[PDB]
Amino acid sequence: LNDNDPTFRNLPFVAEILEGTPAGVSVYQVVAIDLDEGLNGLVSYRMQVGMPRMDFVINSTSGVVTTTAELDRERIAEYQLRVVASDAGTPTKSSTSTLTVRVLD
Ligand SMILES: [Ca+2]
Repeated sequence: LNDNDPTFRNLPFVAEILEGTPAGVSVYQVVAIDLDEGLNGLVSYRMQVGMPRMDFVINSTSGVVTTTAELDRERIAEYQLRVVASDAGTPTKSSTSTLTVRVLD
């Protein structure tokens, strides 16, 4: 059955990114691994907050994180992006860790 929750290999992480970094920049690629077999160890990625106006998206397959707007320290200085890594197990197992982004002046 579904023994193992996915385990993050590269979260938590604090990224510093220069303000003026435009929309459409892939800033990171999250990796979580699941020891379980087949469907029980196929990992998918989402943000914890379903909020549709975030300045970052994560691709559910690749775990690639991309800007959706120009970063501006005067607008948001720090993002704590909670990433959920889930397996496709019949009971779904998941882990959450934070990609923190600090916008440098
Ligand atoms: Ca699993």
